[PDB]
Amino acid sequence: TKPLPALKLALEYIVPCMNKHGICVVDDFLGKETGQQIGDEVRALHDTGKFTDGQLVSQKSDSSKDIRGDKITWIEGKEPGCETIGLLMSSMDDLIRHCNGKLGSYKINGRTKAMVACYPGNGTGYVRHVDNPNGDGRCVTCIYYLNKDWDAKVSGGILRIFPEGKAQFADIEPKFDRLLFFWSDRRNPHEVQPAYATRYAITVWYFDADERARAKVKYEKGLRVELNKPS
Ligand SMILES: N#Cc1cnc(-c2nc(CC(=O)N[C@H](C(=O)O)c3ccccc3)cs2)c(O)c1
Ligand SMILES: [Fe+2]
Repeated sequence: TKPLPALKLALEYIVPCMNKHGICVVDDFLGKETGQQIGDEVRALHDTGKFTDGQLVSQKSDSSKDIRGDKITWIEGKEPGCETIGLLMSSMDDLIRHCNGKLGSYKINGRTKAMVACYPGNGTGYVRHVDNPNGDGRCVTCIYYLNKDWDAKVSGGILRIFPEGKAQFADIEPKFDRLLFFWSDRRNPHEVQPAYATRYAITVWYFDADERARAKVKYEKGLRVELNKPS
């Protein structure tokens, strides 16, 4: 068992998969070691109180109906105690780079910072939605899962995706060391089923140069940073 080089994984799997299904799962992305360390950093961020109620971020008014029940924080990847999260990001960035020019007609010129989230279970999740419905510039959603030994049958927390105009849907378990890619626009409405155990995940959104430039000012979610370069 050996690591598939990014270029091969990108061109032989990710590109075809995305252009055909618009949804792509990559298991055993970084291996147990790196995976658990990312879990420790995230869990540490949580214990040291670095998260903020996700509901407060999305909501419009204080009377707005609950959209999400998670806690989050934005990580750039260089902050103290976030080095491994930074490695994750460089890894994601490396794959995207090899894909670039082969994912639809998109020209990916950057990404958002990493949105580290925690779903404290207790029936908390995220209601059905589209990440980028108004052309805010984000073309690909990338999510990395960190939940060691997860049984959706009793803990739930399944990510169910409904590809627009297709006779099928996708049920993604928030499996440890699993990386997920899917178009961020209306093609992928999705919902996070009720969770009953603490659930951690890290999301990065990649920008398309064209759509971003044509983006409305009206639209961290909007901050674009360059892909990481190999140290
Ligand atoms: N499994 C699983 C799983 C599925 N979906 C999601 C998320 N969907 C969104 C929707 C989105 O694109 N943008 C929000 C906005 O428009 O204001 C937003 C962006 C950044 C910070 C606060 C709010 C955010 S997180 C997740 O975290 C995990
Ligand atoms: Fe989402």
